[PDB]
Amino acid sequence: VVNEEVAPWLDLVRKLGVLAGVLSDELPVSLSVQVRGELAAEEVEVLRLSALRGLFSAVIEVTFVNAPALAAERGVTAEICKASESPNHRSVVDVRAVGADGSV
Amino acid sequence: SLPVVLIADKLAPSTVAALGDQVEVRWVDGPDRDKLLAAVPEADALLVRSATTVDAEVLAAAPKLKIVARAGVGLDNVDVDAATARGVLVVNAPTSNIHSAAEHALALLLAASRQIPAADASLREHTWKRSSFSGTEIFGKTVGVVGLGRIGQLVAQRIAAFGAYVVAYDPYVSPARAAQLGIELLSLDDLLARADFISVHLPKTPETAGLIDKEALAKTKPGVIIVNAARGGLVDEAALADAITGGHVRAAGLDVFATEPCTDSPLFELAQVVVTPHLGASTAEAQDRAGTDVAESVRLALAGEFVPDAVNVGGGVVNEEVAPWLDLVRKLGVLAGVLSDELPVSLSVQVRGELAAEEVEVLRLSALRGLFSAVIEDAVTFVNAPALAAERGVTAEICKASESPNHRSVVDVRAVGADGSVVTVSGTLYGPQLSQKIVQINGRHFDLRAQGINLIIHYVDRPGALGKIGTLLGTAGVNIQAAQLSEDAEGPGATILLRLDQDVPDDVRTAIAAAVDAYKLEVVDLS
Amino acid sequence: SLPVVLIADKLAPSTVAALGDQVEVRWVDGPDRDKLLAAVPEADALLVRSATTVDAEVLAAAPKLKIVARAGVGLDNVDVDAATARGVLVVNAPTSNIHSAAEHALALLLAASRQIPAADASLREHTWKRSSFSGTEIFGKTVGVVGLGRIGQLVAQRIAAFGAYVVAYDPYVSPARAAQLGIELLSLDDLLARADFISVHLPKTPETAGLIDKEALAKTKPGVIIVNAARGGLVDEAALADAITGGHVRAAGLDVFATEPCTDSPLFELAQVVVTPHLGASTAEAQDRAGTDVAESVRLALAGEFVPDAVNVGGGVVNEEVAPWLDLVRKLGVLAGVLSDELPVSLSVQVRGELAAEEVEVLRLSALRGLFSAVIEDAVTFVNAPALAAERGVTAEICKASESPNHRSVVDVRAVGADGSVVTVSGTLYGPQLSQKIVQINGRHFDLRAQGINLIIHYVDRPGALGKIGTLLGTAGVNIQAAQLSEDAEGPGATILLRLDQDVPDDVRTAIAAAVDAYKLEVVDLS
Repeated sequence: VVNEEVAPWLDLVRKLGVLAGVLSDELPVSLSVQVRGELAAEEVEVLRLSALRGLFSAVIEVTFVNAPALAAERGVTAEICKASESPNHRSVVDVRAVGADGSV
Repeated sequence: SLPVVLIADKLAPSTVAALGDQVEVRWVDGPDRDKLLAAVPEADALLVRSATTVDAEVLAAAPKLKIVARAGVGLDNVDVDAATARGVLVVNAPTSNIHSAAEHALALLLAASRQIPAADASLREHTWKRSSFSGTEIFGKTVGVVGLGRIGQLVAQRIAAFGAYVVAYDPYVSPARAAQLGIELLSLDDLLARADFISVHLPKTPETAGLIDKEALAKTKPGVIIVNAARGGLVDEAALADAITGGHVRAAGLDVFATEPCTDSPLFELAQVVVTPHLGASTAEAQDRAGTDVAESVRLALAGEFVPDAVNVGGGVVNEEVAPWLDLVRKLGVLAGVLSDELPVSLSVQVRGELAAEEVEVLRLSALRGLFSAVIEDAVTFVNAPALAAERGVTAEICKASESPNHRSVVDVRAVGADGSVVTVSGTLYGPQLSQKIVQINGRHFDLRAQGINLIIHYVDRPGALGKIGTLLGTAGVNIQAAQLSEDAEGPGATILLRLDQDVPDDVRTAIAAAVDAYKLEVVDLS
Repeated sequence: SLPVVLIADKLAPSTVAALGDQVEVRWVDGPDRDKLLAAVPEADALLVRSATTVDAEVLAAAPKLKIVARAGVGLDNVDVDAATARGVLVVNAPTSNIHSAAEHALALLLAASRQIPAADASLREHTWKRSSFSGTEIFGKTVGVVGLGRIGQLVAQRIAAFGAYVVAYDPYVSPARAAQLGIELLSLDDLLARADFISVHLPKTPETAGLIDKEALAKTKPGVIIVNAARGGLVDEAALADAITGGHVRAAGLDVFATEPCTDSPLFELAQVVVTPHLGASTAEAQDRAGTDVAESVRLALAGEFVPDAVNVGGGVVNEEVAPWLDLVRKLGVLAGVLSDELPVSLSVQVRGELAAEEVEVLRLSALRGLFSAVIEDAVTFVNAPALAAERGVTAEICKASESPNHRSVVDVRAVGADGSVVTVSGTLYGPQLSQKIVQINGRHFDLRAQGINLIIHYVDRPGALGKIGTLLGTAGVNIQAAQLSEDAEGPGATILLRLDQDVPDDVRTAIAAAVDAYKLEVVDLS
């Protein structure tokens, strides 16, 4: 069960992955999803899947158990972090894409 | 161990008797630097007039100083920033000169209408030139009061008993307050057109400086008598001389000069202009009151009580959590006032989220300080809310809510109009540096630095408007640092706010207004 | 010799501990007449709840009585006229039930939306009829508050946290006050059209009685739930039943009845109508507060201090010179309110001539009492000005002047609008009988009894207007006792005021308005 607090973020975090991908010059070698604030008390694994899926749609002609194997075979490692501490927003999700050349 | 109150200028023990028997009062020759610096280390309070300068050197040398009290209205001789910087409460006596100044304005108006000095001079030269003089009668005439603060109000009251009709210009008094005074509020242009006498009662702010220039003088009624016992320069000195010489304004009275000491004004060569060396408060009664006022402020302050006449913030007065919010909230007040069509009758300050757990009454005062900046002089930070409410007709309240919708803390300033309309502006602070951010205006959200010159436009012609505006601005050489724009949720309108690196010349503002068919165009400096 | 405080109803010593140790507190069985009458001769103060009747007999029997205090809101059991007649201060606890009443309105709204009683009954009959019920959700809905006094304000605050949008109807709250509350002020018609829920919070005055009749019920939204925990009859009981039965209003909640005790209402035969036997204040907390409130009022009163919660005037409270002016000035407030386009933001009371030498602050309260009569219940004479200002947004001031232009004394009431417009009405007293006279309205002078039914018309079509009006009135059978009329000094308008022997039917008012092309037509009873 995706928690009621988490469900509404799925689509947002997908769009963040879309954005991070299109805004990346090269295909990223890594994707990092950082959950901060109140949301960080929830189960948010599924937000990593959403990001990745946003990342890859913005690049490839993509489902939820599809994307981790697609990511692997495109050499994109993912990562998810959770921290209660958010400096401004009550809850915020950051999607970070790093390219082969070290660009962010 | 009795607290030490050091008096560094000429204030009599009797003048300062409001201090209890619970203090040790000492005197020093303040103007003598060596004496002062030797006496101040032991001082818990320092009272001063105008002759002693309370700079950083003095403050650094006074390790237990809790209050600097200036027995007067001006704060030129006190570095209020340094005092705040070291947690020292600064106080003045803000209403101590009001009757003496009002009376002096009237003195100058009568002295000019009836040529008292010249006449006195003729008799002083042992001749009788009665046939030469011709005065002007006040009864039945219209008197324009430019600025309706406390003093302008007293002048209107006194002049009204002469049978004069009183009109006033002051965008910073509510219409209901003016109506309670029985005074008709007018545009400046209309006051100029109507007034047989003009008395100026503005503070000096760049909003105010040289307000009555040649353009203005030319709109007045032929035969006007004009008095300025307010601030040097409110009436352009050279333009006055021109208008006096040309005959259009019959007479004037001045107590204050663009720069003083003033000994070389051309106005001094004109008989029809009565002049006095800044005497408006030169009265035993006003100097005594300045002292007894400030003696009471110092008592309250030493009694850990609340100090209405405070000018700044110093001491426990404010938490570390709250302190950084003061300046942001001041800027929200400025903004809510600029975005308003007319003076709101009140400000509602809503404090939401984490900040709501704090003691935040001072934030209500910040908002008001911001709203009224155009009639407040820079040094002052705090203003007396009850006095503001009674004098100008505007109030403020604070409301707290546990929840802030988005940011962990937000402050919303609601400026409410007499007709029940509302203008809302919000800010937060966040980050290691606690940068001040404007985050909402009237239901539109964004994130813009609360700083610099900001241009705000409400307008109706939408397509290509961004291009038109940015192109006009950039042709004028104006850099656009940041921007926020959105089409109204309901209606034909749209709005945009831009941070610029400089002000916008009037012609270009006119061009922009024309280009996008603006109904509101404002430029506000949030620094 | 310690002052005697007699408690004649069930108030605990602890409830009344706010009385000092400087009084002797005794108890009596108030409802027992013999006991009461035997105990009261020694009483300096008398506290009572609802069970003891404080009539003239009681008062005549209590020669040193200074205060009658009612621990509650109603004054039905006290003859306030007789008490005033004998110089006895009467006090109540005017805000003691506000939270319990607000909570009960909410209780009734929820109980009706979710059919709590019926549902509880089904389970009480040992059956499970879950499928039968269908409730109504408050979130996102519009809630109409009819009357925005203190309690209506609390209800709006509580209901707003349910995510409901709040609108209100109250001609007696300023637009700026409503905007500070974040509430949209509406015409009654517009509230009716928009509201999914209606909560009534009016006082009972003939301005108010049966406000929501069949005509009104028919304007509401299909599916409305309507609550009245205010006053019996505000919503027409039979019209409600009709609308409930017909289905148009889904549910209702009532705590009060056109007449109570009520045991036979048809509404009691309707499941979709939740009913409670006037329980709004039936709370230990509200009864305790009523007591501690009134215990403090009695302390202040015995301390020769000022009694905010006073309901009338008694004792030194007012000079013999001033006393007769109270009722005149109340009538000036009524008049200034009627002649105003909307609620003034303030009243300026000017006292001029001989009366100016008197202590006349109470006159400021009279004016306000008059202005607000439509939302004040008859027994009350004094109202709490600070509370009125905070609750409804209207203030009053007094100004004195030595000179009255014509009469030896005159009082002018200036009603000032938020836009700075002003309505002025003046009266005097003179003569062996001190007859009350209205002597000015808006710069027009005359001499008319301040009494009876007065019709006031501002109108634009002038020639033969006197004939048209007097002919319509006299065809309706209406006698015209006195009259004052004049053509405006500037403009096409004219005005007339007439004292009539009866009210004017609506159709004839419509006819008169039509006949002279009126822009304002009002009928006010000044008795």
